[PDB]
Amino acid sequence: KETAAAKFERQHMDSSTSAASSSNYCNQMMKSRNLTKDRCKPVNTFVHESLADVQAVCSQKNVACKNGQTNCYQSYSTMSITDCRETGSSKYPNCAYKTTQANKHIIVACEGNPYVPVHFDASV
Repeated sequence: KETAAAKFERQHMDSSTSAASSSNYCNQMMKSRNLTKDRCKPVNTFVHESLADVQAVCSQKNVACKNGQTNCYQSYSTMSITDCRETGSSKYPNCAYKTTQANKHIIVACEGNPYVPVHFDASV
């Protein structure tokens, strides 16, 4: 099956753009990344950085994840991110999202060898 690392890339990485450029970004990306196939995923974050810079976070500041696990890491720098959140008009299969662009630190959970991001925990 798809690996956890690959799933993180598909769900969260967008190195092809520096920022969301229109209100439609989330609608397009949630659909194109297959995140709305079975249900409307309610929230998701895309990161507009190189993959290597995001993978490097696994070597940065160790912190507790929101659920208490201790394999989370916070980026030293802020990163360009886009938050996608379902709107009130969203109704499967026509899932609809609000796009918000921001520059925040990211918190990811890492696993494996090589030790890589597998879960997006939070932005702060």
